[PDB]
Amino acid sequence: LKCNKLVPLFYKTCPAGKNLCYKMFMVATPKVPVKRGCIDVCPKSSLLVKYVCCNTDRCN
Repeated sequence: LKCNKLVPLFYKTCPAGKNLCYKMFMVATPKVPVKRGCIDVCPKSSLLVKYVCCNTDRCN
């Protein structure tokens, strides 16, 4: 299981069971996140925190 890499060129890998590709950014910047890797359970978004996570191969 691997997920998109912060850069739209390569991708990161995820341990067995982790098929959620997470992308962490500040709600203020929707399409300009700072990190994108693998997650198995997405955290909780708040006033200034947004973790996007999808359960597929390379989906963040």
